[PDB]
Amino acid sequence: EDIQADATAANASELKKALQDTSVHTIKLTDNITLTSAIELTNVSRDVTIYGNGKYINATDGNGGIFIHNTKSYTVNLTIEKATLYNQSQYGFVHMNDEGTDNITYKNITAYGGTLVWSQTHVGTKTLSLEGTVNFYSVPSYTVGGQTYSTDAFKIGDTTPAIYVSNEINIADNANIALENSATKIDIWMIADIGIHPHTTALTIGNNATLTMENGNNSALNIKLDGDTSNSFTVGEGSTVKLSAKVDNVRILPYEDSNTANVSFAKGSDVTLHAGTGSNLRMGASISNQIDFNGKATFIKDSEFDYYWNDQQKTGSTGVANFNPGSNVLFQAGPGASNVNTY
Amino acid sequence: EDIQADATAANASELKKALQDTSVHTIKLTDNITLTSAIELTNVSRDVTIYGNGKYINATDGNGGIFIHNTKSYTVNLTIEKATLYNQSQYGFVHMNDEGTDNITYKNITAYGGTLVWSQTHVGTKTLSLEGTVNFYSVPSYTVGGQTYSTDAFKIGDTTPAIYVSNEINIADNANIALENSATKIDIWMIADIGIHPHTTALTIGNNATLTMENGNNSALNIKLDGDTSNSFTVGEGSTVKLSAKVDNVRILPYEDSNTANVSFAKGSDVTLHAGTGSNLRMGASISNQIDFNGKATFIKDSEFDYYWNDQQKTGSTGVANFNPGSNVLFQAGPGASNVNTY
Repeated sequence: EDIQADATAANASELKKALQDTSVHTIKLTDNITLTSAIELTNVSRDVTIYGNGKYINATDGNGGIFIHNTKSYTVNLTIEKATLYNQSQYGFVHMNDEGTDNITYKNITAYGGTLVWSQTHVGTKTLSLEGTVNFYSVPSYTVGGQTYSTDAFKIGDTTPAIYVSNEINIADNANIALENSATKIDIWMIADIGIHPHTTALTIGNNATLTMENGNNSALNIKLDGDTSNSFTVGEGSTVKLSAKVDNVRILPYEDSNTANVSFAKGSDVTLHAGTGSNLRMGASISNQIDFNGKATFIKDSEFDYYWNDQQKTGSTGVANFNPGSNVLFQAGPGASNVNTY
Repeated sequence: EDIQADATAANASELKKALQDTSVHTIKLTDNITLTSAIELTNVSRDVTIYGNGKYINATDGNGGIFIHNTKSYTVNLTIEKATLYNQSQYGFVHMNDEGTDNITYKNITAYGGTLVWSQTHVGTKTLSLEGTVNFYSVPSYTVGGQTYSTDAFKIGDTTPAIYVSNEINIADNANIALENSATKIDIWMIADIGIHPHTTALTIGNNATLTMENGNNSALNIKLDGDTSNSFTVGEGSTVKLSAKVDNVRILPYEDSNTANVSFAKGSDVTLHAGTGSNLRMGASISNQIDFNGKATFIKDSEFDYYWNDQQKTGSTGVANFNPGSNVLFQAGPGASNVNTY
């Protein structure tokens, strides 16, 4: 049954006012919205959900659609559901700065942009959680409302992310997540190296969920984890993951030393990784690199440098693979390649 | 330079007398010897080396050539070097019974037989050590001295070993060991389940050594370890191992529970395992099953039951593979097969 939203928004001004009002916890879009300026949140804590109501929001500003920049005592729990989100900004539709705790949730969202979600990586705790059907399109441009808009992407010495979130990316139970990349080099890039937040990265997939990032025609890397202290990539029970990339599917090589790295696939999961010239799993944490297999896994390799010897590469000295009941692992590679190698 | 042997032996009688004399520690063969009765050692400790002097010993008796059956306080350190040894007995050329500690050493030995070395597995500590060039031929018959002799092989519910030694088989540094099997089902079978000896099996290969047991046309298993408490197969630095079998290369499935199993390949080693229908490594110890990779390893699978899903099978729940610097592992298998599976 139904409930009344705290505000409605039919344009940019009403959306801004509702989002900046601390008394407003729910916002229903009553029309498609074009944001010509980023809606800023600063010196403020907010718990708020935007009910998209099948509408779109097209953010055309250089800072994004929603630009959060709080100091360390503020917390923003921002949810956007049932909407299409477009953004031109190199800092994504949701743009997160500074030491505030920012917890973004997308549910039933279709998103277009170059860089689609972006957070600073040297300051506060930044998380992105994904529910229901979420379809990310990293594109060079998009067309909406009769007009065409070029995207932009955050750059680091020739390298660009589609999703750039520091500490956590969570995919909920039963979610179905897809990212189709035709504009950026790394699908998912998480850095957590210095700052008040834990220096930790985790891409966590829940149960009966799917993640599909079939970008072997475009992306260099599907997942890059750069957590100073620890790095985890975990797939829950009965979940299905399919990743393809030109170089590595999962790259965990933190600049730094004194780090751990963990990859775990739970019972009933089905994981397929396809790499072109690099590795399905390239792990170089200094303390330990651990893979826990509980399910079905298929690693495919066609043939820090962009080429490798092996499906799994421990480029940072020393690896451990655990095989528990339910485990069923197959490595496929071309002539002269190895399946597990150390560097 | 030269030394005087304590005895010479030119026939069966002189060999028997020298072997049974506790004052004799070295014996030089001065002619080929045919043993029509097994030379027994009982109620006696002996430290003795037979210097074969390029001669042969053909043991035709049902109990073997040398039959050791001591109680627990006696110890036999028996070495045979630079000789060809033939045996008709199902209990091998050297036949070891009861609770005595028996340590056999072969150096520069060529051996023909069905079962070539055999020890009881429920009593004393039984070891076989191998130095220099040792060539084992498990054959249905042999011809020597103008006559032809049929071999016999120890049987256990349809299954026969070429080498059946309870606790240790040691291959020394720089040794080159080969076993060509055309008469028995299991190349090397070690059982240590009950009794006063430790319930442990270990096939230990030293450094810069080789083991070649290319019997994919004949043998079911290359190595079967059945130690109640622990089971190890270790290959030392810079050593080369090539094994081929119809079913499993290494099978470690002790009947029993509360056991560990360890397979380790040291740095610079080169290990190639080729299995037909079973696994390169079939490990089912109850506590733990651990593989340490430090070198180059190639596992080949063409396609307790005789067929498997996987190059490595943990049929006893739970496995761990460690990959250390120098590790370079490749699994090869046919369509529908896995590389690591659990049962």
